[PDB]
Amino acid sequence: ITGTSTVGVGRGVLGDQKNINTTYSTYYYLQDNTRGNGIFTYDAKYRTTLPGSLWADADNQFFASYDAPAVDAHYYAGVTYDYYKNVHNRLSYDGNNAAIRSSVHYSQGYNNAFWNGSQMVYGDGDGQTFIPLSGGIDVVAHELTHAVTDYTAGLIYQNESGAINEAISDIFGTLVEFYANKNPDWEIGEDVYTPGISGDSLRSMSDPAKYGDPDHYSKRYTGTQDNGGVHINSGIINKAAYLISQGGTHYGVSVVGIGRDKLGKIFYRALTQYLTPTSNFSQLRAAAVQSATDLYGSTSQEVASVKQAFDAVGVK
Ligand SMILES: CC(C)C[C@H](NP(=O)(O)CNC(=O)OCc1ccccc1)C(=O)NCCCN
Ligand SMILES: [Ca+2]
Ligand SMILES: [Ca+2]
Ligand SMILES: [Ca+2]
Ligand SMILES: [Ca+2]
Ligand SMILES: [Zn+2]
Repeated sequence: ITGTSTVGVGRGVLGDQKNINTTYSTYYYLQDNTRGNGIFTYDAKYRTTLPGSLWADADNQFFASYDAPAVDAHYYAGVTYDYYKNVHNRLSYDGNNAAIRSSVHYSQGYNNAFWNGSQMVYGDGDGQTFIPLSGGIDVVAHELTHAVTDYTAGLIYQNESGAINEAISDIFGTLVEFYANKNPDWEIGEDVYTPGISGDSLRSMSDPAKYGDPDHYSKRYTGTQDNGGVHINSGIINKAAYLISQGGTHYGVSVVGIGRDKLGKIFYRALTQYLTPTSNFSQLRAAAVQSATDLYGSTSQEVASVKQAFDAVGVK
């Protein structure tokens, strides 16, 4: 909407106060004009028709329980925008400052979030398995990263290409979580998962097997559930990424860690310069090796560590 840029205040899903960029024109709207061609947050009103209505508020204060998922979807989309721009020189998901749109309060009891080809969508959860999913910065960044992937490598959402697609979203979701630097970890979704159980998460990148996901190619799933295991076999790549950054010895193979920033540079370059819609795990290894070679040199520790990490998870 046309209006003037304003700054509102509210509380997110976890009860934390934050400022949010809004737009005033009769109402205050969740429309942040400070980033690209805007970040826009919508109310889906417990229904499944998208996007719903651009979020309107009478007083620019967002402290109602119903407001909390919108506050966080809007704010964390801004953080994710900032990460891609400041760290990777990428302007929004399409590289040309496309408007970023999210809808919250999608459906009833909806234990998921997704990119629908055009926008992000967040359930409220059922209160037992999930609370409103925009409360997780790693979740928000996971969803926006699906848009980045779709505009770049275009990884098809099934089998190995789809597991790479998933891992890319978990990797950058985690790197955004570290960028914001509030309780960062290598776990996925911990801030919104199972409010009655402490210390768990939906997936672990440091130890995928903690939740039954493979940490070695010899343990890959090859059935048909979950689009051929896209959220399962992602553990193999998540583990490789974790090892590149943090190091370790895994199934007897030692990996020298090179840190998160270099992990992010290598995988961003692989995603945007070398991967294609049908890339498999072996082709990802080659893409990451070439990316590290471009950035750091063929004789570098960074290249050597990429090779050891993929060796450690059984990907040649
Ligand atoms: C990070 C977690 C919290 C959420 C994540 N959701 P996602 O991967 O983005 C689910 N996207 C998905 O299916 O895209 C396919 C698709 C394409 C076009 C239109 C619609 C959909 C996930 O890991 N879901 C697994 C189940 C959670 N109960
Ligand atoms: Ca209000
Ligand atoms: Ca965390
Ligand atoms: Ca996390
Ligand atoms: Ca929990
Ligand atoms: Zn995903």
